[PDB]
Amino acid sequence: MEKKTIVLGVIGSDCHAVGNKILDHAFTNAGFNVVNIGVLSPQEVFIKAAIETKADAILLSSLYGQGEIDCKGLRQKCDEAGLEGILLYVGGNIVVGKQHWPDVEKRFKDMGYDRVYAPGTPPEVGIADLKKDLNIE
Repeated sequence: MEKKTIVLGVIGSDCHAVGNKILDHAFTNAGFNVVNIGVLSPQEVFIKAAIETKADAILLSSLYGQGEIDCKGLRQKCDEAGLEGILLYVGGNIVVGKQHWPDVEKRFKDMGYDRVYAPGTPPEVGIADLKKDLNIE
């Protein structure tokens, strides 16, 4: 028996000396096995980093980086991995707006798992959401 094993790649948030809505009730205020792995690097190196980050959740809170984010980048890895419990989520970003229309990301959303949560999403963004796609893994 164990808790979940979620991660968020690239750069998410850490309300320590930032102050956000991430540790509201859950994310890590729950007690999950959360890792916050750094920026985008080689997907073959993120594959090795997936051995460790064999996290059923990997919300790559990407601020525009890697092959169409870690969508074409790491989800292609996820595909040629096994896409077992590994749900690929996205987030972060800056100037969005066109993140509630793109039938392309939303293509890979219903086509995989690649959902996205950027500032505008609930106070427990891709948290209760990575849990959605974990409950729809």
